[PDB]
Amino acid sequence: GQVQLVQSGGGLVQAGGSLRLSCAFSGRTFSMYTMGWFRQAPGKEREFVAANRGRGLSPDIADSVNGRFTISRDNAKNTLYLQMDSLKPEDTAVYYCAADLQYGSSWPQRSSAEYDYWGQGTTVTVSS
Repeated sequence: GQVQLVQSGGGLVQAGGSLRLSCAFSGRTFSMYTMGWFRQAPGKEREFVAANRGRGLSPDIADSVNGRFTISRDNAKNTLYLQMDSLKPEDTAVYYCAADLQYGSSWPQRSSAEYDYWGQGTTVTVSS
């Protein structure tokens, strides 16, 4: 078995608006993966945003987006979402989803070097 993550969504959006990003999972046993979102703004390093390890467990959300961004997974469609509300220009970045096999890893998991599969990235720009 392989894992493949396919991202959809993204665009140019005005501050205070709202977007939802999608990350489709392809492979076996969605539920054995921690799923996460990372972002990389121009110039800076990859930054942790949010992660989810399964339906009935609390997410791990970065301080910078707590109260604005929410993460959820759809088990029916094997899809990870990132709902971005109250967008700010500082949210401008390329957004990546990633998967971490839970066996042999740990929770919470904010280190990008510990994730094992990555989506292709989604560009989100927030204008004033």
